[PDB]
Amino acid sequence: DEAGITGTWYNQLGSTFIVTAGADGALTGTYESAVGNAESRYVLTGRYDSAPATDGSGTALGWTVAWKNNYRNAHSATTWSGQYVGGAEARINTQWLLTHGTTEANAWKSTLVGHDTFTKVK
Amino acid sequence: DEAGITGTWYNQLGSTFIVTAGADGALTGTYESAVGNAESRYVLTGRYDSAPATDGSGTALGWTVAWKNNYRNAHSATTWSGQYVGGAEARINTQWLLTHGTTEANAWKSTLVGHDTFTKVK
Amino acid sequence: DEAGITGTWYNQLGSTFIVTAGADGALTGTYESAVGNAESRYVLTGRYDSAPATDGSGTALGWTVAWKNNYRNAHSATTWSGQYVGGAEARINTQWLLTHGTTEANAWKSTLVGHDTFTKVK
Amino acid sequence: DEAGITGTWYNQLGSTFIVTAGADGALTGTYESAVGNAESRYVLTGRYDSAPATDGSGTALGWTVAWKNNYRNAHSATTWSGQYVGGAEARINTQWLLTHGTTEANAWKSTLVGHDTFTKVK
Ligand SMILES: [Cl-]
Ligand SMILES: [Cl-]
Ligand SMILES: [Cl-]
Ligand SMILES: [Cl-]
Ligand SMILES: [Cl-]
Ligand SMILES: [Cl-]
Ligand SMILES: [Cl-]
Ligand SMILES: [Cl-]
Ligand SMILES: [Cl-]
Ligand SMILES: [Cl-]
Ligand SMILES: [Cl-]
Ligand SMILES: [Cl-]
Ligand SMILES: [Cl-]
Ligand SMILES: [Cl-]
Ligand SMILES: [Cl-]
Ligand SMILES: [Cl-]
Ligand SMILES: [Rh+]
Ligand SMILES: [Rh+]
Ligand SMILES: [Rh+]
Ligand SMILES: [Rh+]
Repeated sequence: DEAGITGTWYNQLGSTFIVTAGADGALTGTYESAVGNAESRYVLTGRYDSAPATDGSGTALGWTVAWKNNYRNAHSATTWSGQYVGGAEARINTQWLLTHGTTEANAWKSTLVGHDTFTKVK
Repeated sequence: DEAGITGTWYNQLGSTFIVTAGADGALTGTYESAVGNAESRYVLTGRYDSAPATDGSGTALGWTVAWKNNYRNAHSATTWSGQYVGGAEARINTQWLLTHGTTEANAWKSTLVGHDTFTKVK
Repeated sequence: DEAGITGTWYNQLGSTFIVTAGADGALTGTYESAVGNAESRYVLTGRYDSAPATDGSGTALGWTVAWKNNYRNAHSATTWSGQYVGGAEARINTQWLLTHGTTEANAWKSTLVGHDTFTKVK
Repeated sequence: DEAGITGTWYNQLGSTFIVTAGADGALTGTYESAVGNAESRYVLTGRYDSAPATDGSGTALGWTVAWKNNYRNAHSATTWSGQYVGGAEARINTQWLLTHGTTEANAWKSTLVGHDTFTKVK
């Protein structure tokens, strides 16, 4: 799945996800969000199962983006957890956690949860 | 917070989290889970806000572990999203998503959610 | 939105969600899951904002199902949290938490997280 | 566990959770949050497994609060999903989803995720 994961992905929000999969299980690339306190590209890093089950199952993976680059700092970090599914319509189905740096008093409202679906098209 | 994040962390389950923070916002190290289908150390990678807010707020961060090493493969990947809080009792408060590689029929039950608290002690 | 919420809903899994909305904000009805350790109808209860914002926003709501009826007991309970969106294609977009009764040793893996979208059609 | 669940609970934020458990699996009561856009008591409803496993496991449960009462309307709703654990130090361990009514453009940032622990004391 190293070949299938590597490339440019887009989600339902119009965000752009460019990633290279290493043979070891490494994930490296850049993320560009279409929404939120974000501008241009952001460094991402993550991991994936380099030897997934051969019974029609998807490939587990995850990656992190800290929302600080040369243009902005949203003092937050998102992690995507999900699986890559190959085939004619390859997808990456994820759920995500967005944690914002806060004081201890505001910790209870520091984390957003959501889900993205990434496709190779559009 | 580069100095404060770098080092060995332990959670409420007795898991061991060893990480090096780069000046750029990079996170690299190894994870050892005390529970689940896991044995010995696993490669982790992640990101953190290298220039957090200076108003008593915590530092946002996240990291990924794919549960495959030389000993086992749980065909799953966990991402931790949360914040680092410094001070006399430094903590890393996280919430996590554990996605298991599954078929499309079993996708609905592929992801576990939970929370860990990491301390420098014990 | 009392009229719009009341009725039969279906999700992406083919589950059936029948609910009555009270003028007070009450939600009552039955749930039938197409997947998992579940059979026939299950009692649901929940709440919704009976006076939502009039600026094109959705109506916040939530409901609980304990997976015990006269046929089975999965020793688990799901809560859906999300919003109702009206219009020609009325939807209920949710995220859910499925907690399974476990021992303290297995608490870390007791909770599933996911998302459902409910429509009036199909 | 009907007797054990029924009563007044408090969480780590100092919120107050008063609930009556029905023999059928029903949960009814009021919630008072110590934080957020909330004031005084709010109606809650939920479900619990009335016949849990007798192997030292906890009792699965869930409840919903829509944050509208006679004093305020935060146009949001929280659902708690978790388990009740009996014994000398009875607890209710939960994870929660807080959905805010939003426009379709802001849907991605509509839901907060967190966790509360409820005890009978303090
Ligand atoms: Cl925006
Ligand atoms: Cl802008
Ligand atoms: Cl295998
Ligand atoms: Cl940087
Ligand atoms: Cl185990
Ligand atoms: Cl073992
Ligand atoms: Cl700042
Ligand atoms: Cl490897
Ligand atoms: Cl099934
Ligand atoms: Cl069956
Ligand atoms: Cl309003
Ligand atoms: Cl019953
Ligand atoms: Cl507040
Ligand atoms: Cl106030
Ligand atoms: Cl049983
Ligand atoms: Cl009301
Ligand atoms: Rh969706
Ligand atoms: Rh906890
Ligand atoms: Rh989806
Ligand atoms: Rh906690």
